[PDB]
Amino acid sequence: MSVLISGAYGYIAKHIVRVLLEQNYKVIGTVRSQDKADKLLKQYNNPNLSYEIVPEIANLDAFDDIFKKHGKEIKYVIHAASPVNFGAKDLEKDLVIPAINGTKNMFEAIKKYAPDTVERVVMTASYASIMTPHRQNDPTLTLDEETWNPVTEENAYENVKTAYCASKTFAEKEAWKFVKENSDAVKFKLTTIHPSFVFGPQNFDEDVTKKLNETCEIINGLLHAPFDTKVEKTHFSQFIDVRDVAKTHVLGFQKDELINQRLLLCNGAFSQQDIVNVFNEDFPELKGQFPPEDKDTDLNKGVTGCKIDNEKTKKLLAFEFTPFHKTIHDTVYQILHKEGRV
Ligand SMILES: NC(=O)c1ccc[n+]([C@@H]2O[C@H](COP(=O)([O-])OP(=O)(O)OC[C@H]3O[C@@H](n4cnc5c(N)ncnc54)[C@H](OP(=O)(O)O)[C@@H]3O)[C@@H](O)[C@H]2O)c1
Repeated sequence: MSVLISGAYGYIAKHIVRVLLEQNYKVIGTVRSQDKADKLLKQYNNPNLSYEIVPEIANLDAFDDIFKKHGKEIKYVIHAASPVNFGAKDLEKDLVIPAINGTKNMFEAIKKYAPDTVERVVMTASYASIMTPHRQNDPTLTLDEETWNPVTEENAYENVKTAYCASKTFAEKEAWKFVKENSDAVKFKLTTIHPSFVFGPQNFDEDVTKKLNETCEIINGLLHAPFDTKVEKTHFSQFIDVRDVAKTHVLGFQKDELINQRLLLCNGAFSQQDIVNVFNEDFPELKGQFPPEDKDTDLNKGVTGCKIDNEKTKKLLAFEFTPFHKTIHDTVYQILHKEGRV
């Protein structure tokens, strides 16, 4: 009854671990270095948490050692290890190759040393593998759990955005491809999770550094921005609270009803200005120390870009997602409070 979570130092994966432990599960995280396999254990301070070193997921057979060792004992797997880099220079090396090869390694590992044992896999695909990047501002497009990013190998490296989305997309295709080809040879049942822009507070207060993980850095940067910086008030994308994501991943391997599902996690359209208004609304005493409040935003006009039909998702999961106002507030409070401003 053990749970392997890959990429366990991750913003999201650290909430997943929190939840796994809350429910008294034996967790095996994977991390890049020993440096980090130490930092985490001290934070969690839990006898059920163990770690295995996987420095590079793209490398040959990257997960085979974990399954020689802990082979008999891993029943559920949460593959959450994929690169997230918005400034990546080597697009194939930095994004696509690890996304794909990391996933083939994880899966081919489960084929080789634990075909019969591993009951469930929960993969962290993305809103990126469902949306059409360049058509986010097109309200005639509706996205649901059967929608795919039509990006092809040939036009995927247009820029860094189209690259990291393609990476999530192609990795996913490989997963499903795998499942269909080997459904007779391996027992596990795949479930993929598709979060949009994940915001929310860092699982540990100490992890509030000068520069956060990629998506929360959006908020962090804005909060420390000089007063008269230009803030984009046009619609940007969808969000979903990290806490909602965590819960969802664990449910992923628990509930029978979530087998073979693509779970689409959005809960609100937002702009940069819409985030900045939460600064000014919830912490009025700090007016002047970040950009100002402006209501005329695409959100308040009623402009939300493309439509999200995630009703099947919401029904299946059962729980209510966290409102934007809460998610931004909690993210912000944690930082300002760590800094001693409130
Ligand atoms: N952030 C979001 O809003 C968002 C939205 C949709 C989906 N996701 C997905 O959620 C998962 C976690 O993302 P995150 O937002 O938590 O970012 P994150 O903090 O970078 O989490 C990713 C973790 O995986 C590790 N990692 C990356 N590449 C690796 C490699 N080649 N080998 C071994 N470990 C590697 C990272 O370690 P290093 O930092 O040491 O590289 C990090 O600890 C990813 O699968 C991502 O695609 C995230």
